[PDB]
Amino acid sequence: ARVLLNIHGTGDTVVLALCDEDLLGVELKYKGRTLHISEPFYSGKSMEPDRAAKKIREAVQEYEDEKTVAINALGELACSVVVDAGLAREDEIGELGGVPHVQMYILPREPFLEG
Amino acid sequence: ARVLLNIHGTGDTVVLALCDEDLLGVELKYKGRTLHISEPFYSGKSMEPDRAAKKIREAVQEYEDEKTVAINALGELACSVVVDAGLAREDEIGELGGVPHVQMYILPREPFLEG
Repeated sequence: ARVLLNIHGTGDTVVLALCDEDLLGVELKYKGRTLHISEPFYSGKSMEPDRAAKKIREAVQEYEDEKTVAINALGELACSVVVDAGLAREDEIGELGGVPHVQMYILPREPFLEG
Repeated sequence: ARVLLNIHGTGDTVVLALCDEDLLGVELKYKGRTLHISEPFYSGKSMEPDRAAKKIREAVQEYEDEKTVAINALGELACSVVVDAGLAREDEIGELGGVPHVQMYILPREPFLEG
């Protein structure tokens, strides 16, 4: 019952990527989409759901004002974490390869000088 | 005359970040904000603009059917790299703290079959 969490800051942008641990390595095909669940893209720290949702909430609060935040989530467990973090609703979860998927941005606002 | 190129792929996302080398470790103030051009976020392979443009071109073609490519460039030389790669028009370049800045999201091509 493990999800892999990968957080990497590159320039302006922080990517928070989650993959159900058991999906790693697998090849998915569904509706004309071929997807290899590769180590370089999908690896991360294996944690429990509750623990990933905590860390994901924490990363967003820390970053959302300075950096673009991209959330990518692949897998049923990974997408429930994004839901439990309050980042999406169960009905805005999509699919990819016949597996739940979410791909979201938190884009930054112009800054408020009197703010 | 050198630009830092930092490329990292995670989840559905490849970030290509470019920064003028002489900007690394500086602080930029704009409308009450403080941008720290910090080593963890900005710290790439140091290269000559023409070589950076070539690598940027190649990574964009590499991921065109597979990932979203997010580009962030900070500095005069870095933005000129984005222009010289054919990725942005000179007039599209923004600025951030009196320093040129561009952010771009290049989503993958819609899927197609070949006979």
